[PDB]
Amino acid sequence: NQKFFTLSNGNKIPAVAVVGTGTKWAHAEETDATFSQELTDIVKLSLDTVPGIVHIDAAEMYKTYPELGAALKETKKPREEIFITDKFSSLHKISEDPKSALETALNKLGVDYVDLYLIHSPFFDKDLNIDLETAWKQLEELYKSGKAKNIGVSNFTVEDLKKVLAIAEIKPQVNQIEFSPFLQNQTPGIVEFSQKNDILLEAYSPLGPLAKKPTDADQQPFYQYLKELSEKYNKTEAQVLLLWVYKRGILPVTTSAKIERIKQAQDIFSFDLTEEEVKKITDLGLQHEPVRLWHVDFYTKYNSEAQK
Repeated sequence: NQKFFTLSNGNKIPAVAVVGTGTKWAHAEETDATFSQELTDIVKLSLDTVPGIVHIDAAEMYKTYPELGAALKETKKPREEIFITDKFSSLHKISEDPKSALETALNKLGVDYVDLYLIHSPFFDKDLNIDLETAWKQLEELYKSGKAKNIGVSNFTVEDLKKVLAIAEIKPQVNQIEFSPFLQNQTPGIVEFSQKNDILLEAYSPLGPLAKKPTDADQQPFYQYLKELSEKYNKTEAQVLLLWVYKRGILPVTTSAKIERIKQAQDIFSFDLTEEEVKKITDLGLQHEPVRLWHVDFYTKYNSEAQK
């Protein structure tokens, strides 16, 4: 049975996002230009077949609205069984401001609102004629007008959150960060700070440790224990890790090309980790050095604090 997080505003969000539109298969030189049928297909198949409320992770920056649009139009999934996260591209300017970006997203997506709208990065493009304060106020209006049912940020440091909390009429509900066993603090003290201020974390690329397991794999305690738990529960290693993210009070955001893994992702609440299994994953993960796949140029300097 599906599990949800309760945001600070009372709204429910599916506790795993199993469908992402960040990753494309397009057979061309300029992949930025080419529609990916194989992406609309995997998304539409997800929507059609994945049980319960299906949480999609989109962003302006992915430039895959048409693909997601095509699948949304063609799906027999009704709109209220889809949870659509979308992200204003603040790092690489595509639209002037959040309101223009969301307007353009709704047009292309064929929907009237998104269920969550995030400011994608605190490092505002120098070409944007808006700063974070103004950016947030726009999201506050989109929220009020119901075009964004929930609002938050992504890749924000404690500092970035304070700037926003300092001017916030509507408290940001979500901070989407890179989080996994091998990067347990994207930026110094973010997890503890976010959870103490009732800001829900999502974890992007939580499956990093399983991206390409090391050569000396089942010598490494992290990988031995993870394997151990996969057999105990008769689940995939991925499912264990996704569930661990959840058990940490964080909403894991994952994607696959393979409908099996997506369905497995949705089905992580077919099982449960004990307190000590979670602590041990946490612990054995923390012995690993930081593995950061995202906002690398900005946050590499924070690596010394990521695996505390």
